[PDB]
Amino acid sequence: CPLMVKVLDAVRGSPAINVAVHVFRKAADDTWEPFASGKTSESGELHGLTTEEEFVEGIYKVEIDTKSYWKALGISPFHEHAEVVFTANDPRRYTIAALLSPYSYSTTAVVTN
Amino acid sequence: CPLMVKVLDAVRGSPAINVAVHVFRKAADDTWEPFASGKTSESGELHGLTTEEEFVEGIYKVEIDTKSYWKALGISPFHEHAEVVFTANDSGPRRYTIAALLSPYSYSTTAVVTNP
Amino acid sequence: CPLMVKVLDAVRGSPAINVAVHVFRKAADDTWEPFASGKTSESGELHGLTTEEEFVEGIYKVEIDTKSYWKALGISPFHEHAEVVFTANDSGPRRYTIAALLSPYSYSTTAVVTNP
Amino acid sequence: CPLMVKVLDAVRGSPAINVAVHVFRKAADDTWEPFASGKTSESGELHGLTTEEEFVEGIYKVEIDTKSYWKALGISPFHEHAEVVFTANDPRRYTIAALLSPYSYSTTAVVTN
Ligand SMILES: O=c1cc(-c2ccc(O)c(O)c2)oc2cc(O)cc(O)c12
Ligand SMILES: O=c1cc(-c2ccc(O)c(O)c2)oc2cc(O)cc(O)c12
Repeated sequence: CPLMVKVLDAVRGSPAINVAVHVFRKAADDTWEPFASGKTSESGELHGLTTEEEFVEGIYKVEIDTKSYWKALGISPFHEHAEVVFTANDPRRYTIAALLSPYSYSTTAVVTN
Repeated sequence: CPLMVKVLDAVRGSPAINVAVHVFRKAADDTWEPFASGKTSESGELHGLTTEEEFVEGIYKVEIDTKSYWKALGISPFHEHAEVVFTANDSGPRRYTIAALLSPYSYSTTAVVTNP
Repeated sequence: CPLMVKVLDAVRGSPAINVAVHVFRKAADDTWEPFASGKTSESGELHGLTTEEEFVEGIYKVEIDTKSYWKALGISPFHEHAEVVFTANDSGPRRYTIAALLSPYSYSTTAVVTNP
Repeated sequence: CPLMVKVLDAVRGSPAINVAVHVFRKAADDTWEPFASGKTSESGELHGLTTEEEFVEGIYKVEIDTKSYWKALGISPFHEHAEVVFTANDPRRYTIAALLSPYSYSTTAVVTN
């Protein structure tokens, strides 16, 4: 699991469950092509998005559908989504973590091994 | 002004100065159009991006060039940029302050929305 | 003023108004002494806590009464308060802005330190 | 493991390793008595601080020695430490997470089950 996503809910102090996540890779023509996607689990994690062979150096975007999550809870949100854009470079494992509030979010990368 | 951007450096505990900011607005055909741009001042603030009549309802994107900032300081950061996407003025005009707090492998963004 | 406190509400995307703030200074005998206090204004800011001559070197604690704020809004928050502890003016006088960003089960605090 | 602590480093995008953590419980005389302590592991986690029998309702403080961590890395820090104070109330498990920068930190509680 070279790439993992973890989402937390700052309002309820819990994992953010069933949040849609989309991963894109930047293409030569500079547009974003879909690469992988999923929903966070009960623990607010999304595993299995990709593999070591597949996850080559490049620029990647992770898009988290924050707005649907807040809508689900009946709380007005500010952001359309939360977007994280990064260069992967060459034995690393990437965890993209996000902490969510209706009017704020924080994202962090934990890069290890 | 109805849109202001404020950037802070969590490493040095200072305003993040001379940070490029680009604003886009989603067009009818679903493309992003250039709306405004500028750089943060000595205070880490960017004022004067737009006006009340220009800043109509829509979906707006604020892209903060975090990578260039960190690189200029000798640091190779994780993120390409910090992007904030939002619907504006849906319920009538408001004043928006977009704040970003920057670290090399993390950032937080917050909106303060007030009623003119 | 050399010490200012700014509080924001991450839920409502607004300044956190009428938030009690208490400041203490570590005494010679290692006890915390009352230094100053106040409440955040409509802008979420608290000014006028102290003066340049009063605000000498030392270790300072700023306790923000987050619990009362959330409770007044109907929310039972995780934290009792948000506490910020820091050495001040160790290298000569500085201006300190202590910022807090509040959510019911989370908070962030940041210091902006500038040279008068 | 009713109580767990997780610390991350926002500068290096990594777990915050070997960070000292102290847990206190508020006593009737209103002072803090030491309850438990440890250092974060390689994964930036501290487990085994307490047990279900032991971890009764009360007000607890978790103190993270952020300043020593930054000193270890040669980076000037603002805070003396990061303090998290909370009421535990009654089948919960508590994870206290902290994200560290030299001039800023964020803490979040993930409370589950
Ligand atoms: O100093 C300011 C600091 C912040 C701020 C504080 C914490 C954050 O985690 C964040 O993402 C932004 O937000 C502000 C928002 C303001 O309207 C004015 C300010 O001076 C600040
Ligand atoms: O990677 C983790 C990252 C975070 C986290 C992420 C962002 C924050 O602003 C914060 O304050 C904590 O919280 C976690 C919380 C967990 O329970 C497990 C984890 O692995 C993480």
